[PDB]
Amino acid sequence: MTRLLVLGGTTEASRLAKQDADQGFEAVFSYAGAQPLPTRIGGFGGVAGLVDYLTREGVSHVIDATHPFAAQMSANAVAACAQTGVALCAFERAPWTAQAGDRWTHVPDLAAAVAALPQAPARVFLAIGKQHLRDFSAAPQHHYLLRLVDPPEGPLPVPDARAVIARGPFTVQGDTELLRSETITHVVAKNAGGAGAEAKLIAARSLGLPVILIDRPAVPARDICATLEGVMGWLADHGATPRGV
Repeated sequence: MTRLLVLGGTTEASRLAKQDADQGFEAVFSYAGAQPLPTRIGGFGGVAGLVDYLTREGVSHVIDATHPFAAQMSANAVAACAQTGVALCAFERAPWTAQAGDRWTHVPDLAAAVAALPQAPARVFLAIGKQHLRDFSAAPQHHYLLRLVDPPEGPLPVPDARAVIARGPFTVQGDTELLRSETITHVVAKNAGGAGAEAKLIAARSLGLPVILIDRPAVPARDICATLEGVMGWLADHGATPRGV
């Protein structure tokens, strides 16, 4: 009978994990690099790799609730599950939709984001965390602003840079103050994030400022579950059951 693997790295996953435990499913949870489920922390050694693991563990269903800018995992699951005949929903929160007063532009990747900043010097919230910040040195004439969950640990990759320290979950109040005091002119964001990720967008709207929005990476087709309720429905439809059935 049933045995689920949940690929995590998101709060949607964390929330899915509490359900599965609570309802008494047999499920393992998978970080790369606590949860209320047994937890596996490595990677799998590419595709198959995963196939080997899906086989030896006797996994019936996989839920890819990984981050949405973490595509190589998500696609590896697709292959491994396709080649293995193991079911697979993907629990992704639906990407953000613009609305009156937003002033958004869209770009494929980080590279395109850097290319879309203006010539004239600007003051630019890089709400990317995190990594590949290095890439914006390509436009050095801007005053950038960063939010890192850590201390810098070494200097700042970009010339005119001010960091700050990101506790979370962020809040419209906070993010608006932050942007206003820092006289931010543009925001750069990925189209992803749980928690109070959307606060910065709202604050940008409050102050009438543009966002450059990095669209999610391309990933092969797979059943998509946009909520928890759906995921659990999907699980029922595909014959999954808690302990005891």
